[PDB]
Amino acid sequence: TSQVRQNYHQDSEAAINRQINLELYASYVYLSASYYFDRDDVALKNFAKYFLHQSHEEREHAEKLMKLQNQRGGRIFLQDIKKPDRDDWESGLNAMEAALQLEKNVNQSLLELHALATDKNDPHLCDFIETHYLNEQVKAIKELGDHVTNLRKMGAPESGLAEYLFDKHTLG
Amino acid sequence: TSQVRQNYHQDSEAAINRQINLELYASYVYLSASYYFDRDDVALKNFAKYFLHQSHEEREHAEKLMKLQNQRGGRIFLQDIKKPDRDDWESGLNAMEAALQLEKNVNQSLLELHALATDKNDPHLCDFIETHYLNEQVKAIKELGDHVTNLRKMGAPESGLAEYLFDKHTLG
Amino acid sequence: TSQVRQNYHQDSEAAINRQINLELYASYVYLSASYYFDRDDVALKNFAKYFLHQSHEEREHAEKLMKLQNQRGGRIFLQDIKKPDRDDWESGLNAMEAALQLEKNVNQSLLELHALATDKNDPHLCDFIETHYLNEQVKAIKELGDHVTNLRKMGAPESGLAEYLFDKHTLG
Amino acid sequence: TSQVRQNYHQDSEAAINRQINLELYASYVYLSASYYFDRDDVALKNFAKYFLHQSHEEREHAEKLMKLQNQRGGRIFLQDIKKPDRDDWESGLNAMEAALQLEKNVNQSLLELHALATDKNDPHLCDFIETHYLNEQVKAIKELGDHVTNLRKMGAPESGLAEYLFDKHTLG
Ligand SMILES: [Mg+2]
Ligand SMILES: [Mg+2]
Ligand SMILES: [Mg+2]
Ligand SMILES: [Mg+2]
Ligand SMILES: [Mg+2]
Ligand SMILES: [Mg+2]
Ligand SMILES: [Mg+2]
Ligand SMILES: [Mg+2]
Ligand SMILES: [Mg+2]
Ligand SMILES: [Mg+2]
Ligand SMILES: [Mg+2]
Ligand SMILES: [Mg+2]
Ligand SMILES: [Mg+2]
Ligand code: NA
Ligand code: NA
Ligand code: NA
Ligand code: NA
Ligand code: NA
Ligand code: NA
Ligand code: NA
Ligand code: NA
Ligand code: NA
Ligand code: NA
Ligand code: NA
Ligand code: NA
Ligand code: NA
Ligand code: NA
Ligand code: NA
Ligand code: NA
Ligand SMILES: [Pd+2]
Ligand SMILES: [Pd+2]
Ligand SMILES: [Pd+2]
Ligand SMILES: [Pd+2]
Ligand SMILES: [Pd+2]
Repeated sequence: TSQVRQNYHQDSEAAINRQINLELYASYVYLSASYYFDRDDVALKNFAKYFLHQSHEEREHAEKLMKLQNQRGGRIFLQDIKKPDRDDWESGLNAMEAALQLEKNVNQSLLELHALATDKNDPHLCDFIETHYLNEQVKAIKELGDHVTNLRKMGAPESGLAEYLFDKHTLG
Repeated sequence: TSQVRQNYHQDSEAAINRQINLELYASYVYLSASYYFDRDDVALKNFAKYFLHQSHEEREHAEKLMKLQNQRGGRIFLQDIKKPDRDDWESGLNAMEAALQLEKNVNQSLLELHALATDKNDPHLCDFIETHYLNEQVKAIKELGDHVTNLRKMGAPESGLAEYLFDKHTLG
Repeated sequence: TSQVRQNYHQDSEAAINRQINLELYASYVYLSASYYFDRDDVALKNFAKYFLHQSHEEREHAEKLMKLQNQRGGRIFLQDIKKPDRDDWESGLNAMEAALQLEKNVNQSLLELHALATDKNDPHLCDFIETHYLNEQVKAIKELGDHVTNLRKMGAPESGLAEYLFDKHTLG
Repeated sequence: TSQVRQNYHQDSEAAINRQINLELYASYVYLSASYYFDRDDVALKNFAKYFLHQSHEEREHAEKLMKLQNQRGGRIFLQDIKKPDRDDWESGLNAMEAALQLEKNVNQSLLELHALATDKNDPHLCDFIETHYLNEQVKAIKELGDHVTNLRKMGAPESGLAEYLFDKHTLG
């Protein structure tokens, strides 16, 4: 047993390793989406910048969970980072819709993690999830919902003018 | 009844007074350890500085609980601050190991306090403990574990050179 | 065919996608090594910082290859990022030796990539590899060789004092 | 024989004179396109500014090749600069498509020049072409491809609103 370990359930330790993988997976999805918009036949540079920034944020999310695992005396076990579900993201609207679904899936995993921490009476882990993850997810989901709404109302994806102007005025 | 008191159980009030005493006791333990390293036959000035800083932090922890007691309309009842369990702390490694055990004991008391606040449906007290105490304890326990590990790997306590160099490079 | 594509062989396009995966894999290896040294029973913070910096550099290497793929009109195809070969990296010396082998493996892949670009008469791709990758690898391999040599001469891994002092004086 | 000449084939000397003419021709094409957009019945000032900047860059490309010819001991022989193939460039999209084709034609000439320098074992000339010309062409072709894509997706050339807004938001 680690000399620092206290009130840290083996199920919580395992769930944190699963969350680390999911954050790394989300980083990879956003990296894929970013360079789709860097293609010469897509060419929306602020969509590319937006998703690249999101990718780097997810890597930070993963590193903070790795730090937490060691802080509590658990042991990090890494797994393969699966490739994203699409190679071609179709349009600015479709990528925003995919990102919305991704962030809701990550949120559901964090809510299940919080339920486990609550069931195992781990208030430090509960506070960690609430402080660093839950409102971040609520803000991300709201922002992506806003983006999807605007793109739809502007006429995307059929209007290439809509995605061009959204790229300039909202993401620029 | 205090005019400010609301949703503050008498058991919580009593548990806060017990925690105040424990924080003051921890301040006293660290004060004792600090001046052990100021002895002419020990003479590790950065161990002394490190433990003195920890002593002053524990006094701040106690004062914040005294403030909380009054904020919620409870009444502070102080008890004797017991002297530390050792007069002679033996070595830098032994003192670090004692500090690790002390911080884990304080953490266990805070976890029992949080369980009580949860059982009495006191979300303000739960948040107070989480925000100001629980991660502070996790960070302190991790730091002390790190220190113990390094001292052991360097050859302490048998190597006086190890404790000298740790004093200079980690605590300096 | 992409409207920008010129003198860019399909074999080169495929080899660039394989190199993207290898750079991402190297980023993951270094991330794993970094947080091993953040464990409370290892506790070498400058080893952790050094490998984390290397991890972020490899992600930059991968992103630059993704940019190149799009610049030349190829299409990015991502694959799973395999988990590193170790969960436990044993010691500072063993991790440095693993990093040395990793960087030599990445270098060999880049040399095979340059041979392909030479065979397909792609001077832009040759120059890209030479300018941004080949000397970076030579410098990384030399630095890691230097680190391995010093750790061995100091008495690592058996001397925990050696790894402690190397952490402070070379990586700090 | 020039006192500075060393490892500089007469075929390379001739090919450099041909490249000088092609760079000057490209400068002239871009100058023509620039002032088309300055016409009162076209009136897209940022298209005009963009192509004028490209024109001045091509003149710099030509001057650097003239410097190289003298550095290596070859002798500059100038030829007529042919007028561009169009007087009327039709639209912003059509001019961008013409510029894309021009830059790909210049790139093909540079690749043939590099093949000659490789065949004559002239590594200084190879490095000169790679360092100062080949990535410049790849970046120019990618940028023009991006511009063509955006104009097409926005509805150009039939939408005068598309070219107006592209002039303001991408070229402004
Ligand atoms: Mg995340
Ligand atoms: Mg698969
Ligand atoms: Mg918050
Ligand atoms: Mg305290
Ligand atoms: Mg007594
Ligand atoms: Mg907090
Ligand atoms: Mg690399
Ligand atoms: Mg496997
Ligand atoms: Mg070469
Ligand atoms: Mg170089
Ligand atoms: Mg040119
Ligand atoms: Mg004529
Ligand atoms: Mg260059
Ligand atoms: Na435990
Ligand atoms: Na357990
Ligand atoms: Na937040
Ligand atoms: Na908020
Ligand atoms: Na009450
Ligand atoms: Na009560
Ligand atoms: Na804290
Ligand atoms: Na923390
Ligand atoms: Na090609
Ligand atoms: Na091909
Ligand atoms: Na370099
Ligand atoms: Na060098
Ligand atoms: Na010669
Ligand atoms: Na000759
Ligand atoms: Na360049
Ligand atoms: Na570039
Ligand atoms: Pd359980
Ligand atoms: Pd009660
Ligand atoms: Pd030293
Ligand atoms: Pd071939
Ligand atoms: Pd010849």
